[PDB]
Amino acid sequence: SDEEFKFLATEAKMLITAAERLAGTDPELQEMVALIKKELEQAERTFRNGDKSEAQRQLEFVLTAARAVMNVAAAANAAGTDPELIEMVLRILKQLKEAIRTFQNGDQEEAETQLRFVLRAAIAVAVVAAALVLAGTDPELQEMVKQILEELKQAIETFARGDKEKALTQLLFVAWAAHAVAMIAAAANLAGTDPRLQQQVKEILEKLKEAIETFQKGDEEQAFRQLAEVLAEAALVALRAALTN
Amino acid sequence: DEEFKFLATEAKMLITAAERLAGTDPELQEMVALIKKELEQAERTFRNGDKSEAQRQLEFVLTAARAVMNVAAAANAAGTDPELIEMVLRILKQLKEAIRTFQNGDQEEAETQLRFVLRAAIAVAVVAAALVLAGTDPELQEMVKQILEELKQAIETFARGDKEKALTQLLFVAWAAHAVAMIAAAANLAGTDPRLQQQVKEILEKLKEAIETFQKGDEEQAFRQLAEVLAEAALVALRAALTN
Repeated sequence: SDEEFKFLATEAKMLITAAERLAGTDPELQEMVALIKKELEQAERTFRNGDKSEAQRQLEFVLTAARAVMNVAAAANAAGTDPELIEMVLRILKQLKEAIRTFQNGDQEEAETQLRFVLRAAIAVAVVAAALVLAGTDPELQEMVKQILEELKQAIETFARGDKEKALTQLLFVAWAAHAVAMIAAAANLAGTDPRLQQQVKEILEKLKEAIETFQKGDEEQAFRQLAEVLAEAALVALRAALTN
Repeated sequence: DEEFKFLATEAKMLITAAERLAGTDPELQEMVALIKKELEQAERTFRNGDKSEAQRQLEFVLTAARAVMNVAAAANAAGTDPELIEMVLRILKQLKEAIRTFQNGDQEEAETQLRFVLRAAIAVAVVAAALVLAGTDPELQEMVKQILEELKQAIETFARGDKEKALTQLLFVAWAAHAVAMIAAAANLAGTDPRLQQQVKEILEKLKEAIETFQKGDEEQAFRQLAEVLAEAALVALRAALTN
């Protein structure tokens, strides 16, 4: 599709420009962005003279990577000097560069699989990092982000051991749970002195603690249902607090 | 299959959160229940039929669930604003046609329709969020409702068959409404801080220029300026949040 290709490359170039600005002076980040910008050029040349279908796959792959380096650049900014998050970023960066190298050397299905995981991990570390920021000085919210980060550490080691689906599922849990923490920390600031809104936020927070613990206990169907509900309720209460003033 | 179980797990969460965000709205609940139905059939076909058809059917359901989650979010954030309500119902309508196209059989046309609907669903939710973060700011509310007009232009361009021009326009809508949201959140976090306020003002002026350039038809340059603005809005929203 010649007009669809132009559209996907437009998005890829936006993500790449933004990632490069977000990456600032970080060498690993700048290197990944530069590597991916070069890969977009290779998809465009392939489009300009070669096989449109090969360019399309090349380009769809560049798009996933650019999404991932965008998320990793955001995490690295938000994380500042937190050593655990910096260790995570560096690991995701390592995996993404290996994804690209594997893709360049022609085994595209195995690198596309790797890239899927990298993107989820990059989304996970970005919302964890943003949740740390929003939790501010609140120890209960910090303690929860600390657990959720540890679950993220486990997912990467789990993937390296070959249980891809379990690790991916664990990234999915990590992304939603740290997103709820962000929402809940936002809600408790948007509620102020209002005692109804504070109580409503506390109850939801208790539902997150329950869902995190169910997941750690291994009943995943129930824990995922609780998390999805928490997210909707945290959203609804954050919206309601925003509107009372 | 390992991928299929993880895909149904993601679709389930999106469907579960969309039900709660639907509340008692019947049009949104109709949409949720309808996508939940297709998820079950997908899982019934993986259970008692061909697994290859179930996974193409599940990947469609999963995009539908992301879309319906976005629109239900947007419907909540719209409150009683008549432009946004109207946009939401228009995307709900388009989403229903897409599902109905897939349920009949033209799966490739369902998928290209659904790809578009998911973008409009994303764009209308960020407009909605940005309108809330805009609060009582008249400058920001103008821009947001400006961006929503761009959004309405896209849906009709697409309904006329110029599919890729319209996709480019939603893309612009989403990054621009997103940038407004970031600038608004950063202004709220900065309080009265002299420098942070000046820095937010600078970014707003570059966002208006990007919008202006896009309206002139210089897409390549507007996309560059917008991608730049979004990174700069984000860095400044972080330094502000790291203050208060």
